[PDB]
Amino acid sequence: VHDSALPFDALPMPPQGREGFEECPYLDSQWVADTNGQRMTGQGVDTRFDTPACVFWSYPEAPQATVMVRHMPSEEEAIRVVDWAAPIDTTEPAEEPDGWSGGRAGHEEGAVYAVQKGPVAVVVWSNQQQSLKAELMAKEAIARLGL
Repeated sequence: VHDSALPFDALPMPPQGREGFEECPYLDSQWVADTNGQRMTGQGVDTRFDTPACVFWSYPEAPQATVMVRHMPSEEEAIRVVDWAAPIDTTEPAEEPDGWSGGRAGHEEGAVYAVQKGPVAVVVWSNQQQSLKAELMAKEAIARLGL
């Protein structure tokens, strides 16, 4: 079983939240602050997922960025994750890095970038309006994890 058999719509929940210290194994904290654009208050990891989910906080209650890696039982289920995070009628295609597919959107409420490749899904949410920020983070996580 992968990712503790969590359902398609599971969200990261690092157990100590914003007062956590534990760094993301695949994204440098400084790089994320510079890319996303807000100073870091704290960060945590959610090891329910085979690849831990990483959450990054600045001063707001809601995180500045959330990065989630999903290993689903099938490609169908990885697509369900991607379509949930980035709905077909509200987002534009995301096709990077090569071999990945899904959607992306940047609005006043934040941004998302969600792609799958086979049964693996990678979703990044940002509190920023620029979907490019979420895209850079997704690409970087994918590169660092060798996915």
